[PDB]
Amino acid sequence: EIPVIEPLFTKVTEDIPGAEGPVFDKNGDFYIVAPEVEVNGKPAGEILRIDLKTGKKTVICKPEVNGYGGIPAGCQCDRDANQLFVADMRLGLLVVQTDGTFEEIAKKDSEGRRMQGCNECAFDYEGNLWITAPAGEVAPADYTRSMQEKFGSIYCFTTDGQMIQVDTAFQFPNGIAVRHMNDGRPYQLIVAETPTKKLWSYDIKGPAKIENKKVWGHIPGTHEGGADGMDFDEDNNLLVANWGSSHIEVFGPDGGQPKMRIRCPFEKPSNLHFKPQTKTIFVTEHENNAVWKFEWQRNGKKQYCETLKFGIF
Ligand SMILES: [Ca+2]
Ligand SMILES: [Ca+2]
Repeated sequence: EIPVIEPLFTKVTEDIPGAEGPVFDKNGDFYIVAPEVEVNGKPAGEILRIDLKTGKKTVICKPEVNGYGGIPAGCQCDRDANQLFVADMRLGLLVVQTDGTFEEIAKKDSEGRRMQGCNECAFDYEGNLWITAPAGEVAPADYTRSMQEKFGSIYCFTTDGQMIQVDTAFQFPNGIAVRHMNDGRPYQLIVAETPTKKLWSYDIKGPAKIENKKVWGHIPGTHEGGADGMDFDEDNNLLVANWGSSHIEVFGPDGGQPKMRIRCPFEKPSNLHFKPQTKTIFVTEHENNAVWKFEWQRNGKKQYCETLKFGIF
């Protein structure tokens, strides 16, 4: 039987519709996105900064392009500039400044196709951004999602600014993570396909170059939902939020079946993020639409924004 641990969870903040994309910037500030905020039945998603002391929220950005509101769902902090890359289910990929100003990255990919709505993104150490796109075409196109049909795609936004679709035909690709070698070279891309209860992997051969698609891991449960967000700890164990299972699964470097499970005091864990240089993990969940934190067994794997461009070692 898979061992299960029940760490102490401390509530940080609440009342954040669809609480997602937890992220820390280069200054140590904490942000979260609220993709499910609606005004008059239309999308009006928000990007928020949270004060870790009081738990008070501040809306820094409410993305909108030509009257079309966004559904921000995933975040990554850049390294060479303190700015956030945000995956939006309606607007695609956005780059957001801490002052609240934002820019739409692309309306079409490298092959001239309309961009699809995105949900999550992950930087590899070379600066390439891997993105999951479970939604259909971005606004003004009618909103649709690949929960039932297989039209979700995977993109790679390269360092030289190219938006390349690297694969498609996924039934709601969601969480994504990059496994790196000890020397820092990116070598494995892990992608969650939510409803199918599978984690897929690819070997990374270079920027926007992936091959050897394989079923990497299996998510437990027959409940509606599945793997949502994920991140690696310093030993390369992959922690995966299993939405609807009340647990966060822990996979070893080689995948397969979970080697441990973390029971949460809520049914819908969605995403998570480690606070830099600590064992503290912040988790967002959709039962109470809140953010919690708990202590893991070790520090998290450094995010791209924590690495040095001009380092020696
Ligand atoms: Ca997600
Ligand atoms: Ca994360």
